[PDB]
Amino acid sequence: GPGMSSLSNSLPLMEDVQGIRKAQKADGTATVMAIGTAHPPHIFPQDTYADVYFRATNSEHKVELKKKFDHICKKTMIGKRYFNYDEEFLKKYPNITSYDEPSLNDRQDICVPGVPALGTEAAVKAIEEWGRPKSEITHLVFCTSCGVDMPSADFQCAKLLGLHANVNKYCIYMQGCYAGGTVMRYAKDLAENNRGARVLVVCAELTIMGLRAPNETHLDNAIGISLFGDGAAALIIGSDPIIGVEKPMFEIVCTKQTVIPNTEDVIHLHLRETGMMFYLSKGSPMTISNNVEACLIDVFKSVGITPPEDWNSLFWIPHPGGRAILDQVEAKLKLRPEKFRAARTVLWDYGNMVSASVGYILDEMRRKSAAKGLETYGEGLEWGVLLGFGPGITVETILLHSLPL
Amino acid sequence: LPLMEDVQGIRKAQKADGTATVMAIGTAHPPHIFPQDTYADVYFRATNSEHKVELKKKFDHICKKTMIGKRYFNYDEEFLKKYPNITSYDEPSLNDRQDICVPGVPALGTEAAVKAIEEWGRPKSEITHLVFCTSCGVDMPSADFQCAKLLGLHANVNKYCIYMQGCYAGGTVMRYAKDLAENNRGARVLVVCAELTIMGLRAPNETHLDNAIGISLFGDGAAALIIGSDPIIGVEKPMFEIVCTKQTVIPNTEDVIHLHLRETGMMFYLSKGSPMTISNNVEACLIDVFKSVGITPPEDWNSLFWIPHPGGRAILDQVEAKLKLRPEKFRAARTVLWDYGNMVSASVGYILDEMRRKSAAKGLETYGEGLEWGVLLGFGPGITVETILLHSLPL
Ligand SMILES: CC(C)(COP(=O)(O)OP(=O)(O)OC[C@H]1O[C@@H](n2cnc3c(N)ncnc32)[C@H](O)[C@@H]1OP(=O)(O)O)[C@@H](O)C(=O)NCCC(=O)NCCS
Ligand SMILES: CC(C)(COP(=O)(O)OP(=O)(O)OC[C@H]1O[C@@H](n2cnc3c(N)ncnc32)[C@H](O)[C@@H]1OP(=O)(O)O)[C@@H](O)C(=O)NCCC(=O)NCCS
Repeated sequence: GPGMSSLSNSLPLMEDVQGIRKAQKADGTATVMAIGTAHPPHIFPQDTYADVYFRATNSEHKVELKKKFDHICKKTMIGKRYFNYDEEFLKKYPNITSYDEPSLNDRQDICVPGVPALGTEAAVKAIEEWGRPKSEITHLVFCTSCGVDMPSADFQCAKLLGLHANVNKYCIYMQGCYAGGTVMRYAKDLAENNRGARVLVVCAELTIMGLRAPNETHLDNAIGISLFGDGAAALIIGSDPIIGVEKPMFEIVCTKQTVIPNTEDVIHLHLRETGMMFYLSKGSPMTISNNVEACLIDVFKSVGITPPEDWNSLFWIPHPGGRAILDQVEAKLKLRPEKFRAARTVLWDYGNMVSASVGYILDEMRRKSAAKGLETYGEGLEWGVLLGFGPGITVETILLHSLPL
Repeated sequence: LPLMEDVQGIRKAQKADGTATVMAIGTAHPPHIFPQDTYADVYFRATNSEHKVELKKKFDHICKKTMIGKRYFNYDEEFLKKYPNITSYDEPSLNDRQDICVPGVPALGTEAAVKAIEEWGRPKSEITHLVFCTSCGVDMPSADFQCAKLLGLHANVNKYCIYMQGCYAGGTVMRYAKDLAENNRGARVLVVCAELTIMGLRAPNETHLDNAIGISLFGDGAAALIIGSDPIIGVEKPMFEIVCTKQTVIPNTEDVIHLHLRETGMMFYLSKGSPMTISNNVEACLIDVFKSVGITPPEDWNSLFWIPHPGGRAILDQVEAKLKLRPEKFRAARTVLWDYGNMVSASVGYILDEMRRKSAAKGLETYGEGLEWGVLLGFGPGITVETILLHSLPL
């Protein structure tokens, strides 16, 4: 345990700066001890998505574009997605279902209170699994690329959960698809540098912020709409787990963010009067794959560990940005076909939930490992990596150590 | 691959020993000077609201009460003529504001960063973390990415983008920097706070008088700091140790200060009771930050040095009165409010810079006005208070 009340960890009686620092910092590695997930109620099957999307956006007359989009939908390897809207809800907003009519205000009115609400649902489940009082949460890391406001989404989530007035909040806005890795990076330093600290990480996304009508000259926008789904993932992270009360699963050993040079125009999103405008180059799977190995070598060398000769020796939580990203990263690292199974299962059942996807995969991995009676939460293996990929191109590389079952 | 018993050894080697310390401060502002005495004339002319005589009389009075002498902006009257939508009240303007703020904020921030890194004296290759802060403009990839790119930092610098945290954000960056520097051996954190207020500029309205109050206060500016634990003797210049950092939300006060990003840009809302909410709850935040580190709060608040966010003259007046402080205690804050206005997240950095510069010039015992302990305070939307406990070092 943290030993907050122990003599060895007590604060100095005199105003000793270094003595305060020694008492204030935690001892061990930041550890994931609970994972909760949530999604909105409306089920959108991928086999009928081309029909639903083209009908809802008054685009069924674009016959050749529909056939092209139906092909893309089959190639996504997504079976279903969840949204906070149905066809009836979209009829109230003809501006959102158009291509470029003014729509930010309406999207903000939905996303500003909606994202913290969805995130709170995942947080309640994470707090329940953890089992300790919500008043003992000292840090809140909220993450979303859907909606911005002052006071921010972290404030709203804290209010809905009824967290202490003195909770240290962090609002990670618009960090896209790498954000699920960014939250682990934040949580690591926050938990490790503060004795007794328990960090609640919340990643929540409502993709209606980027929904619009398909366009022939902006084909990449429709491709993004075939991938993005709504969802929320929440995690409780803390150093020095209390034996018999908390359940330590994954230790966050090293966390580094890397930018791939000369690739700013590969994945970029802009918040305009028409909402979030998405742009994607055909070169994203190959750009990520050609640079992922260098990111892994960096994360291992930064902690003095010799990079494994075989990448199959590790467990993996890669962000399912697209099926081709998963396929090409797998091929470059010479990984066996089942190494990314947890990621492919989540992509199938939930789609690309932006920052929430990796939390869902980490949940799937630990649940399947326990269900099969494996040795550790990380597929029976000791070391692994969580990867976030997004705008920049930016790669978040999170080195994890799994504890035994 | 190492064993289960080796994970703690990795953690021991990875963490820093001492307290996060401010070792360099750099500041920057755009070139266009707008004196406060003539602001009523300039603002009402640029927004074509010269027919609203009764509202101009009220605005001129507010400008005289602000205790701001001048402000700096990235625009002049000629620049504003190219954007009639920004100078109106509710015409669509977000796209144009984003086109200015998205590349402009990291550009201004980089200018301040260059000055901070130059003072620090070590190679830019030694910067391991970047904390960028702004309430003006949002984009993917974010302002942190753009700043790192402009400075030409390493590809693997850990970046933190603090978007839309308002006037308390200058305190938030110190809170972030503390944990980043202290939990990582050899880590050097570059903190950058930059704001371009054109994101909230609009025409005055009688039904929205609180927006006019905001336009009389906000000015453009940037502040940058280098923060790190375990200062290198003879190379680095350690100034302020970040001992304790706490964020507090004052309950039932969400409607006091709130801003919304709409199709018309940033819409500002302010209740007339903001100085009261801040002043009546500030002492409790101070007792809390001292108790958190086991230090008995001083019986006299004049025993500490102060870096309060100059949200407005009345906020400074009421906090001064509640803490029973002598007029010279907020000297650094009042000089910055006068010379630069309210630069949002950048203001506290400017005050900390002014404090250490004047302390060095007067030959005082420490960088914190010759005193040992002090507090940096951020106040903003929520109402949220960022309380940063600092221990200053000798010259
Ligand atoms: C979208 C995806 C699932 C389609 O699978 P696929 O195996 O590449 O399918 P196909 O090769 O049959 O191609 C489908 C059509 O889309 C095109 N396409 C794919 N990505 C495209 C993009 N970003 N922009 C424009 N066209 C694109 C191909 O050019 C092709 O059509 P064409 O023959 O008319 O030239 C796959 O490309 C992918 O996973 N991309 C990564 C997506 C991503 O980047 N996600 C993260 C961004 S936040
Ligand atoms: C704006 C300020 C400098 C004016 O100084 P002041 O000493 O209070 O001036 P006065 O009392 O003479 O008042 C000026 C007029 O503005 C009014 N006023 C002040 N703040 C107001 C607000 N937020 N909304 C509407 N009216 C406001 C008074 O009601 C008064 O007019 P009245 O006679 O019609 O009733 C001062 O109120 C202040 O510093 N407020 C805090 C500013 C702030 O909130 N900053 C944070 C922005 S996030």
